[PDB]
Amino acid sequence: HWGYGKHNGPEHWHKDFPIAKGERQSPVDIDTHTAKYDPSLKPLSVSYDQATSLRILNNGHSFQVTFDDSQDKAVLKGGPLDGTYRLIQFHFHWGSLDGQGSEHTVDKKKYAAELHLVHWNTKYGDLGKAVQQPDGLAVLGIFLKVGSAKPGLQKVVDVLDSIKTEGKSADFTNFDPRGLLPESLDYWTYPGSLTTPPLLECVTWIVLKEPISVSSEQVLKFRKLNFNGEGEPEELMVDNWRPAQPLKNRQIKASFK
Ligand SMILES: NS(=O)(=O)c1nnc(-c2ccccc2Cl)s1
Ligand SMILES: [Zn+2]
Repeated sequence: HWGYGKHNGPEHWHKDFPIAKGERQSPVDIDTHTAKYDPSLKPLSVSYDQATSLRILNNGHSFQVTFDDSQDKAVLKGGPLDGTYRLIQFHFHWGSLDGQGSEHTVDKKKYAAELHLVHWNTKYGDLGKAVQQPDGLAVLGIFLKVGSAKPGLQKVVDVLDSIKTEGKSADFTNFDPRGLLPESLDYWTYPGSLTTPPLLECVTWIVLKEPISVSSEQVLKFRKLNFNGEGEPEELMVDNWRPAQPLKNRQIKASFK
């Protein structure tokens, strides 16, 4: 029932998911001046060399690329994290125009889109168990701005026409997510939540300072996807982002000066 429209969007979510008004909700505005540099923070460790992508899927709210998470093949650790987190999927949030689309904001600035690489803490055995724990997930967030193309994103955008509508999926093997990372792994981090229902407060957010650049043609292909299923009135999948939520009792830490 939930979505991003006037009658079922983010302002409505608390009715089915009361935690929407909780104490550690995401996304948030990252005030860069107030975020404190924490010299105790370690470099992020991103080990994606053995990543195995499986399928790409339009789930009615975004599109996602899903990985084999049955072994430690693609893992996140270090940074603010204790232990090892397995990559299960990545997806995007984007706007109807280039001046909006990201979920997190930086000094109130919105990016055209935001990439989320979702990982779960292996000590909990599976994603379903992990989301019920305050340190169950680590989501790596990467901003997208419009300019030069990102060659590593092209194999993704070229297949989107085959998953136009809700519930469509396709084989998507041998995709290398290293091709979506910016040069620097400098990051902000804070305790937060899933940004879609069920909005569980299970996420250590790690948001990279450096955005990746994608081309207008690449983002344009995102905007041709549909929220609706095949045979329903066509509603473009655009503006599938939750706005910034109250920071409340939280400190955002920076890994860099
Ligand atoms: N946008 S996000 O990465 O915070 C995210 N929000 N919800 C996610 C989710 C929802 C339902 C089941 C499993 C997952 Cl991983 S992932
Ligand atoms: Zn997301």
